Formats: sequence, C-alpha cells, structure tokens
Amino acid sequence: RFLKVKNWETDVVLTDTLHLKSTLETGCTEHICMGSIMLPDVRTKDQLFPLAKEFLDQYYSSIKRFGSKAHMDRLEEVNKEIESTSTYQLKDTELIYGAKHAWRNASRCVGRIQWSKLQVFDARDCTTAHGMFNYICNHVKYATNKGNLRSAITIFPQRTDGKHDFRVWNSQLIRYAGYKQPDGSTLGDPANVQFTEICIQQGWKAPRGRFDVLPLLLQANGNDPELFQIPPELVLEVPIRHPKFDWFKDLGLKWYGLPAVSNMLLEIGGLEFSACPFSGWYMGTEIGVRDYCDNSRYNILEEVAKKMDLDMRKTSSLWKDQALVEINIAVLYSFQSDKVTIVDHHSATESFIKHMENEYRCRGGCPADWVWIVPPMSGSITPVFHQEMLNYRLTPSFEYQPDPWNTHVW
Amino acid sequence: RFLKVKNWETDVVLTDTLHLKSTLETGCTEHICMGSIMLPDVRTKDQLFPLAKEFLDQYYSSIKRFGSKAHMDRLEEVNKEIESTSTYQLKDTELIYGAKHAWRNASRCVGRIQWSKLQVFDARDCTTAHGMFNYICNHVKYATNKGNLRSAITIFPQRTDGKHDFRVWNSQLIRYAGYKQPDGSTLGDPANVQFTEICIQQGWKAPRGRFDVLPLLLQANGNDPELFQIPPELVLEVPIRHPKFDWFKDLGLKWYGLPAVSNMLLEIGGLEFSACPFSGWYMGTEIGVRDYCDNSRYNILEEVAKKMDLDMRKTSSLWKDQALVEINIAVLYSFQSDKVTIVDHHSATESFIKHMENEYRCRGGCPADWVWIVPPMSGSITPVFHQEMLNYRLTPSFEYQPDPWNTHVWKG
Ligand code: HEM
Ligand code: HEM
Ligand SMILES: Cc1cc(N)nc(C[C@@H]2CNC[C@@H]2OCCNCC(F)(F)c2cccc(Cl)c2)c1
Ligand SMILES: Cc1cc(N)nc(C[C@@H]2CNC[C@@H]2OCCNCC(F)(F)c2cccc(Cl)c2)c1
Ligand SMILES: C[C@H](O)[C@H](O)[C@H]1CNc2nc(N)[nH]c(=O)c2N1
Ligand SMILES: C[C@H](O)[C@H](O)[C@H]1CNc2nc(N)[nH]c(=O)c2N1
Ligand SMILES: [Zn+2]
Repeated sequence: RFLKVKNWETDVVLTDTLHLKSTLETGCTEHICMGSIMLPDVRTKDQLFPLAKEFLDQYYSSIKRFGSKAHMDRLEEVNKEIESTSTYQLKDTELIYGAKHAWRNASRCVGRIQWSKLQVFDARDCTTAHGMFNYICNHVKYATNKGNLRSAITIFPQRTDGKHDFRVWNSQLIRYAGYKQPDGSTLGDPANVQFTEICIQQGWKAPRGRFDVLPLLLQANGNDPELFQIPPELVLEVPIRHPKFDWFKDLGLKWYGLPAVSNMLLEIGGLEFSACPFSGWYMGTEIGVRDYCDNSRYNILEEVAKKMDLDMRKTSSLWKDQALVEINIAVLYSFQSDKVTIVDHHSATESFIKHMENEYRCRGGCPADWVWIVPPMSGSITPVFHQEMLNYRLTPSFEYQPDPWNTHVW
Repeated sequence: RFLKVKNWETDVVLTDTLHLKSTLETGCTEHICMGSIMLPDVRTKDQLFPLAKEFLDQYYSSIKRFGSKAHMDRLEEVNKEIESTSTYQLKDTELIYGAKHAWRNASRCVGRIQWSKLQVFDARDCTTAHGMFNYICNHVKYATNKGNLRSAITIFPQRTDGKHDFRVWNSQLIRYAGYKQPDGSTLGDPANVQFTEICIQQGWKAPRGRFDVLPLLLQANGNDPELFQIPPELVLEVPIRHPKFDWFKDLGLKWYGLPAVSNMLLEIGGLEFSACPFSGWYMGTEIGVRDYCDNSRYNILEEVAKKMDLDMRKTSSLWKDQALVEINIAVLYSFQSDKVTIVDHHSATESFIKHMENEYRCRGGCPADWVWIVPPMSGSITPVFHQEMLNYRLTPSFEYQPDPWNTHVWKG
C-alpha cells in the first residue's frame, strides 16, 4: 500500500504515497501486466460533481486555503451550476492550474521538470474554425519565439453534449505529408499517408514532395472540419547536416523545430477539453532515432550506412548502431547551429531524475512509465534505465483519443 | 477470454489465450503498474497436491497421454507419496520437461527460441559441497565445449524443510572479484565486492587483480558453504580487442565466455530446487553495454572516449553513445575471432520475435517482459521495441531468491 522505488545505480530508495490518490485503471491486473501496450455518452450530473469536488479540493489545497470560506463558496457555486446547467465553467486560475497539473501528471513525459513554466492560452471564447486557426498561428509564433522555444498550450471550448466537439484533426500541428507512389514505395512520411489522403479529398493541393508541411484540419462546434495552411513563415524548419560528414547535408533532410501534440484530450475537474494543442521542444532522439530510423518512418539507416562505407554484410558489425549515432549527432548539431532549442537524451533524463526526486520530496511521488521514459537509444547509459518507476493515473490528465475521422459523420 | 498484442512496425496483431493458465501474481493492480520494479518455510501437503497435479496434467498432455492409465497411476502414486512423506520425487522425464518449461516460461529471456535444446544434468543424488563442486566442474566443461557453447542446467536436491537447502552462493558460476580500496575506488568488478569479502573471510587468497575469477562457495544440505577454485583450464576467457582500433587491447580488457546463472530457484510441480545453475551463451550487449559501461560496473566509457579523441566537453556530442558502440563492436569481434559463441542484439531480437510468433500459434501465447527483452542500447532499431508484450507468470518457473548470506543459519 505504501510503495518503494529503488535506483539500482545509486541505491537511493524513495517512498511513494501519491499513488493512493490514483483513480483511473491501468490495464494491468494481478495476473497480467500490460505495461508495454500503447492503448491498454458525456458525464451525467451524478458523475460530474465528485470529479469537480476532487479537483477543487486539490486546487484550494495548493493555494493553502483548504476548507476556507472561499473554498466552501466555490464548491457551493459549482454544485449550483451543475444541477442547473448540467456542466460548469472553470475560473482562469483553475484552468491554468489544471493544465499545468495535467502535464505534471503525464507519466510518459521525460520533460516534466518544466511543468510549472507553461503558458496557457485560454481559447474558450473561440466559436469557428477560422477562430481556431488564428489561435493556433498565435500559439505557433509564441512557442517558436524565433528558435528560443517556449512551452505553451491553447485550450478550446469544453465538450458539451459531445455532438459539438472542438477537435484538431492533425495529430501534431506541424507534420510532413505522406503519399503512396506508383513505384509502390512511399514518398514523405509514411505515418501520415491516411491523413494526407483525407486532406486531398477535402481539397488540399498537395505539392507532392518529401517534406510538405500538412494543412491544419480544424473542427469547431461539432461541424465538418475545414482546411488552413499555417503561414510558411511561422513554421521554423532545420536543414540537417553533420559536423564531420560533408556528404550528410546531401541526403536532403530537414525537420521542424516545434513539436506540438494536438490530438489529446485534457480532463480537468471532470470537464473534457477535446482540442488542447500543446508544445515544448524536442529531445533529439525523437527525430534522429524514431522519425529518421524507424522502418515504418523515413527509414534512412541503409542510405547513411552506405555513405559511411560500413560493413553492411553482417548485423554483428553493428553498422545500424554506428549510423544511428551519427544521424543523432547530426540532428543535435543542426538544431544547435541554427539556435533552435533541443535537448539531448543524456541531459533530459538527468533532469528527469532530479525532477522525480523533487516530486517524491515535495508531493510523495511521480507517476512514470519506464517503457516511454527510457530513450529509444543508449538506454542503460542514461540514468532513467536504472530507476524503478511506478505508473499510475492521476487527474487532471492528458488522454489519447481516437482519430476523429473514425467518429465524425459529415 | 482473448487478449490482443500489436506490432507497431508491422501491424501484425496476435491473440493470447495462454494467460488464462497464469496463477502467480505480477505485482500490478488495476491502480498501479510495477512493470519496471526489479523485485515486485516449507509448503503444506494441501497446497502441494494441486501443484503436483497441475504439473503432471501439463506433462501428460505434452506427451499426448492425458487421461491414460499411466497418467492416472502417476497421479495416484504422487498423491500417496505426498500424504505419506509430505513431498514427492520427480521422474527423470518430468524433471527434464520441467527444466525446459521453466526456461520456456522465463518472460525476461530473449534467448528462448533455444528452450527445447537444453542439456539437463540430474544432480539429485548429490550430498556434499565437494559433490556439488564436481557436478559444477562437469557442467562448465560440457557447456563450454571449447568455445562451441551448449545450453545446460544442473539440478541439485530439492528443498525439504527449508533447513537443509542446497545453494550456490555465487550469483553466476564464473565472475570476477571486486575489491574496495581505502581511497574509495574499486579494483575489478564493483558488483561483486560483498561476495568477494565473504570469500576472503571464508579463507580465499585473493590475487587482488582486475579480472580474478571468483571461487565457488557451495552449500550442501543446509550446511555452512565451502570454497572451491574452478580449475583455471576450465574457465574460457576472451581478451578484448577492436577490429580497427589497435589501442583497444591495451585497455587490458577480457571477459569469460560462459554466462551461468547460479542464484535462482527452479519450481516444478510445487517442488523447489534452490540450487539449479544454468548456462547458455552471451548476447554481446550484456558485456559491452552493462558489464563494461554501467557507471556501477567497469565504467570504461570515459577511458574509451578519451582514446578515441571524442569531444567530451558536452553530452550532446553523443561521445558516450559513440564509445558505447565501439566497445560493443570489440566484444562481438573478439568472441567471433576466438570462435566463442555469442549473439548480437539484432540477431537475438529478430530470433525472439520469430519464436514469439511461433509460440502464439502453437501455444496460444508467450509471456514477455518488455523492460528486459529490449536491449540496453539501440532499443528502437530492434524489432522487439515495437512489439507489444504480455507479461504473466507460468510454472514451471525460475524465481529470484534472496542471497543466502542474509538468511543462512551458521553452524560454525
Ligand atoms: C519542454 C519540453 C518537453 C520535452 C523535452 C518533452 C519530452 C517528451 C518526450 C520525449 C515524450 C515521449 C513522446 C514520444 O516518444 O512520442 C513526451 C511525451 C508526452 N509529454 Fe512531453 N515534453 C516536453 C513538453 C511537454 C508539454 C509542454 C506537455 C503538456 C502541456 C507535455 C506532455 C506530454 C504528454 C501528454 C506525453 C505523452 C504523449 C502521447 O501519449 O503521445 N510535454 N514528452
Ligand atoms: C542460450 C542462450 C541465451 C541467451 C542469448 C539468453 C539471453 C538472455 C538475456 C540477455 C537475459 C537478460 C539477462 C540480464 O540482463 O541479466 C536473459 C534472462 C534470463 N534467462 Fe536467458 N538466455 C539464454 C539462455 C538461457 C537458459 C539456458 C536459461 C535457463 C535454462 C535462461 C533463463 C533465463 C532467466 C531465468 C532469465 C531472467 C534472469 C534474471 O531474472 O536474473 N536463459 N536471457
Ligand atoms: C497509439 C498512440 C498512443 C499515444 N498515447 N500516442 C501516440 C503518438 C506517438 C507516440 N510516439 C510517437 C508518436 O508521437 C507523436 C508526438 N510526439 C511527441 C512530440 F514530438 F510531439 C513532442 C516532443 C517533445 C515535446 C512535445 Cl510537447 C512533443 C500514439
Ligand atoms: C535484483 C535482481 C533480480 C533479478 N531477477 N535478477 C538480477 C540479476 C541481474 C539481471 N541483470 C544483471 C544481473 O544479471 C547478471 C547475470 N546476467 C545474465 C547472464 F549473463 F548470466 C546470462 C546471459 C545469457 C544467458 C545466460 Cl543463461 C545467462 C538481479
Ligand atoms: C510496444 C511499445 O510499447 C511501443 O513500441 C512504445 C515503446 N516505447 C516508446 N517510448 C516513447 N517515448 N515513444 C513511443 O512511441 C514508444 N513506443
Ligand atoms: C529499474 C529497471 O527495472 C532495471 O534497471 C532493469 C531494466 N531492464 C533490464 N533488462 C535486462 N535485460 N537486465 C536488467 O538488469 C535490467 N534492469
Ligand atoms: Zn503492469
């Protein structure tokens, strides 16, 4: 019931008490662990008030006013609002606190040392897709900040009866198009082929290139989604070169500087924000290991290894491993030379261990999903590999939601 | 019931039914996942007979004799043995099937494609530490096979009252001593410092070098353990050199060829085999990533990166990653050049995925601990990184057991 986590490199043992406030289900049972599974009608008046109360209690606790008149008055006001309206509205202070805590609670996020420095853009007054587009360009410009990136979230209106959802159809605000070719191969990012098809069939004129920034497909008020191109000048991109290999730049590789997740659902005090795009800055391996080297992505290992003239005849020469490191050296070098914030996996995981220690010391724990927190390369030479982590679900939370094209009816 | 697992690289979806045979608990609940926690007297008659029966039913199904007279007779014979003597003895065939299935069921093992090829040495007639020493020598020689490694396991007598346990005190049959210096540094393997001090206290004469093979410390029949030195001609070692870098040999690195886990408990049909040393062959990353490059182990990253003249002033040059790959190239090269079996992490994971898919078709599942199956370098360029896995506990099994110096009743 009171749980210990041990770091096997340092022998430091921490005691987790925060997990007892967990609520949602993990997917695990006593008989089966689903730790490696990626994915393991709106709230009635009955379900919503426990959720609001739970949230407001933690809020008033945080501002050291638990059980105060102002605490009791707010519970009163919200209770009244729910019974009479079937939902309620967060105060600005509550929305800011809830958004920061959703990030603080994100068990899969290695960058949470930053959780309290988050710029919240309140877009609850938005009513159209054009409005959404404006809010998103401003988010993009603010976060990008000419390369000196700033964490931000933009929060559109909450779910009502669920027939009027706000949704950004894109999985991220900035992503490259994917096209299936007569050749049989794939040009661009293979992960975006389906979305790119939905874009073309809504009218987008695809440049039909390798690195075409996709248009936004925005849905306001449960309406059919609409297409907008982000002003090209707001999308900061980085050409990829290597500090030692001249030929590298000739591969013709670039990536964008702003990672911005746009398909998640923010839950605060039982209220659901179906469109809540947020952004920070990249850890280099995301681009260099996953984006460039996954077999189902840009898949460039073979090409790089060839230009390095490594022995590709046997897996045991570790040619994939050598080329992997070089590609990751190139990503980091290129972002650093163009002064676009990026963090390496050594530095990011070191920060997260320090963050974990703060969260144990100050909050009684830190939910963490080791499968996602340990970087996709050089696992055991980062300190997080040796750190036991307990994974549990706290609210406010970010939750994955299914692609809306499955859900939506035109 | 059915549980689905997806591979996110191939879109292959598999269906697990075998998890319905899982009995033991995981450490996880609906509210907490303990998937990255490393560790998440006798049995009574009434808890033993169900376990025996479950096991014998599985054994007789495997041989296509479920429900036979031979099957029913063995159940009755075991029943009678338990009620009379409070335990029972496995037949040789059952012991062999049991030992192979514990490996098959080992969810943290990437090498399981090989499970049915395992040489079982029945050491249940052993009575003394000297007898244990002889059995272990024969195991080392057989398994080593002059570099052509063969999987093997030696099984000493089972637990009785838990006061007469056979135990191998070494965590592996072959490992290097560690010595803490007064200045706080470590000579040799820092992981083995405490064990090394026990051996010394037991009267081992320590050479005090960087790669001193530890003596065996063997406990028979709950007696105080006894020290034995493995004959050096039985310990195959590989000097580590690099195919391109001629300075690599002068780091003075070597490693032993035979990885042989000696501290685990084997459970078959509710019987507990507290000494059951087993061995296979290394995956290169075990030595090159963990043994050499963990900060709490030989910790050679700095010295290697120094000699490679890497830019070491900022982590973002990825100097550690670069040095790491070259050390692992060296390990695989050296083992291969000396014709000592080893497998790289690409080939091992690819084989494991084929094994896992086969197991799903023929068995209805393959419990797998992703946290351990994914290699400690280059994780996402191996196919296991992208494979969803279900972790659950089947018996027969291997279990961790606490180190014996904590629990042992010294007789003097
Ligand atoms: C400041 C820089 C940040 C860094 C370096 C960072 C790092 C990361 C990384 C490496 C992942 C794994 C994602 C993947 O492999 O696809 C991740 C996941 C995640 N992070 Fe962060 N993060 C940052 C900012 C943020 C912010 C600002 C938020 C929320 C406001 C956030 C919330 C999340 C969530 C919800 C996930 C899981 C995403 C999913 O399930 O797809 N992070 N983080
Ligand atoms: C034949 C070649 C084999 C290879 C390449 C191999 C590979 C591995 C590796 C890399 C691990 C993780 C070990 C670690 O990180 O410390 C492991 C774990 C394990 N394997 Fe194997 N294995 C092999 C044979 C065997 C055999 C013969 C058995 C038993 C009969 C076995 C049973 C186990 C068990 C019980 C674990 C978990 C160990 C623990 O909890 O400390 N494996 N295997
Ligand atoms: C099935 C599925 C479930 C979940 N929960 N997430 C995904 C998304 C999958 C999981 N890894 C790849 C893909 O992520 C794309 C977004 N990556 C993070 C980032 F690049 F956007 C990023 C990076 C740093 C900081 C921030 Cl704010 C954002 C898929
Ligand atoms: C706390 C704790 C719990 C558990 N279950 N295991 C350990 C042992 C921990 C787990 N990783 C480090 C240490 O293993 C050292 C032995 N490595 C395996 C091998 F080298 F012996 C090996 C390799 C390949 C094949 C075989 Cl048969 C054997 C520690
Ligand atoms: C099946 C497995 O859970 C899946 O491949 C995970 C593993 N760890 C990950 N870790 C991160 N950060 N991002 C991912 O997309 C994944 N994918
Ligand atoms: C805390 C964490 O569970 C621990 O460091 C694990 C991670 N994965 C591992 N995987 C293997 N193969 N061997 C290990 O020792 C570990 N250690
Ligand atoms: Zn679990």
